[PDB]
Amino acid sequence: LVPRGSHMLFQNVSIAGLAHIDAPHTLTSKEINERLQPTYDRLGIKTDVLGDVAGIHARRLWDQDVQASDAATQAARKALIDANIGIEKIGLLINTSVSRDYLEPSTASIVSGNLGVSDHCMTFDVANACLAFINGMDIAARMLERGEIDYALVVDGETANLVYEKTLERMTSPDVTEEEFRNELAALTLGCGAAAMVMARSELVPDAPRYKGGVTRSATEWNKLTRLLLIEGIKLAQKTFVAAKQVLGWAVEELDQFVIHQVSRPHTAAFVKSFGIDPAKVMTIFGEHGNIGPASVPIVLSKLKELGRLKKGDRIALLGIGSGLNCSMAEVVW
Amino acid sequence: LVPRGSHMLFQNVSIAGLAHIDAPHTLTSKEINERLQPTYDRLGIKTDVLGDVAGIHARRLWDQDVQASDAATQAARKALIDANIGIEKIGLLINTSVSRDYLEPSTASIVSGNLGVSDHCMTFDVANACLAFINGMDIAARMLERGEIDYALVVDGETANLVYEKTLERMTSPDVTEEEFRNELAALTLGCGAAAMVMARSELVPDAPRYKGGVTRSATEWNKLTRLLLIEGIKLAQKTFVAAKQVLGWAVEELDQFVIHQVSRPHTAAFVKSFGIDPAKVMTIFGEHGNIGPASVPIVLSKLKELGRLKKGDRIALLGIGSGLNCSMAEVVW
Ligand SMILES: C/C=C/C/C=C/CCC(=O)[C@@H](O)CC(N)=O
Ligand SMILES: C/C=C/C/C=C/CCC(=O)[C@@H](O)CC(N)=O
Ligand SMILES: [Mn+2]
Ligand SMILES: [Mn+2]
Ligand SMILES: [Mn+2]
Ligand SMILES: [Mn+2]
Ligand SMILES: [Xe]
Ligand SMILES: [Xe]
Ligand SMILES: [Xe]
Ligand SMILES: [Xe]
Repeated sequence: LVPRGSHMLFQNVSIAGLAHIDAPHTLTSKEINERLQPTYDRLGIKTDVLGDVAGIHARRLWDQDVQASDAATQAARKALIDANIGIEKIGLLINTSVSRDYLEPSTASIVSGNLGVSDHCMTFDVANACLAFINGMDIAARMLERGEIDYALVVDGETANLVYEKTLERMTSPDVTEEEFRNELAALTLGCGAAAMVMARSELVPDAPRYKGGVTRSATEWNKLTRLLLIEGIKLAQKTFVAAKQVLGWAVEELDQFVIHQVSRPHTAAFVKSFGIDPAKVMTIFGEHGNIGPASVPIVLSKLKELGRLKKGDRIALLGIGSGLNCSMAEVVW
Repeated sequence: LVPRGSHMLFQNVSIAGLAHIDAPHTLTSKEINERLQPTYDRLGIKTDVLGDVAGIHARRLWDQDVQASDAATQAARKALIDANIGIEKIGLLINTSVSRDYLEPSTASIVSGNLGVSDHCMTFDVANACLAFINGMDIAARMLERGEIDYALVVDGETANLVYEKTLERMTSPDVTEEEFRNELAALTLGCGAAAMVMARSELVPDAPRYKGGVTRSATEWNKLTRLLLIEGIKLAQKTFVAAKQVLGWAVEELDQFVIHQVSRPHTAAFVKSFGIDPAKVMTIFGEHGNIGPASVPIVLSKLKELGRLKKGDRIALLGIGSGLNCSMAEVVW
């Protein structure tokens, strides 16, 4: 009768498989600047905003015209192998990427068709900026927990190639301001990549990592969004951390890893300081891969696994602040 | 221990409120043709494809530059009034429209900000072509059923104005084929409008309509998709109807209303004939409103309510065939 935080946690949802794809083509910030230099000089800016402001030394791009669905498909094939199961076991496939093939059909239906899902497989896309992979995990988790399905795929492929092309062109244009130039530099922190996760009812995969679920808080009053964005973002994260304490029983020091979506080096710096987090428990790929949007979290989790910096029983925080503003925080126990 | 179809149905999820918005501006197919006539003649086509092929006499457009989020917001305000509850009760807001304000943030976060949702309110978009409102209902239903929330908004605003403008321009172009002209005529069956639904835990709204849930089947092998589309669509719907029999206990004759997404008059005709459905139990707005995409189903349900052609105990089938291909069928008991 009496509600407790732990009541809303999932008891029988696990991570059966997990994979990521690193996009092959390394584009250094060194090169981008060589191309921007006549516009840096021309604008009188001695600031390497990319290398030691945003703190990005390189990002990965695709080598060819890879569609979001292609990248998600490749990651999904890898995750199925990791889980050691055939596509026929999948009852749900959710796509969570920002990158999108078409207006319709859903990117999820395209990935599903590529993989050869059965006619029982439910598919749809979830869109929520940088937090959507966590949303997709949670949505799949509720179907698993309820027993509507036994296995689910959550996939996310991101391509920034066209953005980089369109963006590099507008910033080397003659009639471009220092405002625009700055307003567009942000696109140049984005990276390509993909990730997929197979989730399953725990009894089908004894001893697999457990997904407990998590909490979300929002500040949609700020959906219009600068230092203001960092300040409101941190304030939202503070209140989300209170919710996490109330549901997950989180204390910053009892967590073993923080898998955090990253916007820039100084953003992550401000967050880590605000919460008193030990920076050693925060793996970062932003410096060499840039911001891979909603794929960032599972890619980092996947890299931790393969490295392999994870041990059974480890408490792993998954979190991010997304446009909205929204903030989500969820726990995996390895 | 032993699974039964009825087990996966929701027992404590109801529809607390429901509203629709009719877009104000009537554009008759008469007018569109007056503008297309020099291209009909020029192409030697005596075929009024719109009026007595697709069977659309008129569709509604917006009078001004209405964004999806604006239309969804207006419908949501109306649904809250219908449910007699303040926005502060809402723990989840899902947007399901095809029309989309920006790449980010989600359209849902924009609507939420407009309405003034509390910081506890979770938001995200679901994208799945014409079936997404049903997906959003189901996603909200699982959170309600589980007790994670007490009230949810599912909203959907559609705007076709720009499509109609871009489309009318390409079909009155000199160098346009009869193929292209036909390949684009389809955009001219789309209409504008909006709908929103407040869902709630049944005990909070005794005697409100009950949402039971439903089933989905897919044929993602056909995600590339003509008479072929109709044939595969009907075949998919046949198998989805078997699933509905197995879960919902559906027999065509025991249903009181069929709320069906509509692509065109001959499409709906073929469907109704294939299933032996009494056409009198199928309200249609396509002739005067066109195809409002994923908003079509809740708009028709909302019009049935206000008319009011619904009585307590009525078994109401919600269904559609969407790009993917996917097909979903769910039941509401009024
Ligand atoms: C630590 C403070 C964070 C400020 C918030 C920035 C928004 C981040 C982005 O714009 C993208 O990286 C992802 C997103 N918005 O969902
Ligand atoms: C009855 C047979 C239906 C054929 C399927 C057509 C696809 C319909 C559409 O293209 C849109 O109206 C909605 C959608 N695809 O989700
Ligand atoms: Mn290369
Ligand atoms: Mn373990
Ligand atoms: Mn008008
Ligand atoms: Mn009743
Ligand atoms: Xe895993
Ligand atoms: Xe945290
Ligand atoms: Xe209702
Ligand atoms: Xe049906």
